[PDB]
Amino acid sequence: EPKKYAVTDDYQLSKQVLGLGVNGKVLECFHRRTGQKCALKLLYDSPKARQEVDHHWQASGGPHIVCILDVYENMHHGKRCLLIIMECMEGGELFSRIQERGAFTEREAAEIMRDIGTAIQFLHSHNIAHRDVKPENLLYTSKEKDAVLKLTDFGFAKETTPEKYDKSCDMWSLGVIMYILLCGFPPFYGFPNPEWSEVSEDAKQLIRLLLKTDPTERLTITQFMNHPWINQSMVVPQTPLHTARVLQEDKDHWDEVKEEMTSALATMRVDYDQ
Ligand SMILES: O=C1NCC2(CCNCC2)c2[nH]c(-c3ccnc(-c4ccc5c(c4)OCO5)n3)cc21
Repeated sequence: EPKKYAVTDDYQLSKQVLGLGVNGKVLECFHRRTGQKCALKLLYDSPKARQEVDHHWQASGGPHIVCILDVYENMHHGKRCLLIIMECMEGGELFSRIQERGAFTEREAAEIMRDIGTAIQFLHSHNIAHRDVKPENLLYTSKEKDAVLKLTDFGFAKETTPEKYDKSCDMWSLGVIMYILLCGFPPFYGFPNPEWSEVSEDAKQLIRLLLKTDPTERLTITQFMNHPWINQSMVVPQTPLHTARVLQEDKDHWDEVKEEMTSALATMRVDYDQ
């Protein structure tokens, strides 16, 4: 079902970029029939590019997953290309929105984790491990208060049809993202004062269960969603965290935390390590 006629018959392309994947640059575009601003990911054809589109297609109705609108197979400067047209996520990255504020609460963190959990729940019950869940891939649909948090970039995704191992990498990501959400800095562990002094014990113990060095002891997604901090997120205490202040104060090496997490996730994807 890829459209084989030229993308620019349906879309007006901008010379204006919204970032790079591992498979593809992301550009802004406008649907020619309607107003709509959308995002275009350019992949050069290849087995991987094909699996990326396949995996993202399957995931694209699910909760808190960036939706694809259309896929094109085109020639571009004489190379085959696949073009994934996605809804525009103009709210930008999760941890940038948290920065732009000056209170961020433990309850709001459990609501965000539950949303990402429901993405991972959808993917794993469909036997898809994402394997690159990290800040840059967690985007909001708009800058408004009712914006929806969604996961994107299925470039490293594997259809677990090892399986169990690949899913456990997503679960580690959830523990890393949660840790950062609760204090403003990553586990590269411990929970130091005063940033972790008021964090509830349920939160700490769920992170502990998620960052187990042994993958087989790590919580499953269904055990994550049934944990009281996630399952009873409405009633998590409304306590002010120091996350947004710390992110503002540490903004000058936010790029290093992202590089580190990218590197840890690449290392989890190797066939033989250590
Ligand atoms: O698969 C993707 N990989 C690359 C990135 C994430 C890592 N950082 C560079 C871009 C990415 N971004 C998107 C994407 C999809 C839809 N919308 C947007 C988007 C659109 C408008 C935006 C925006 C993000 O940030 C604020 O304005 N990005 C997909 C991908």
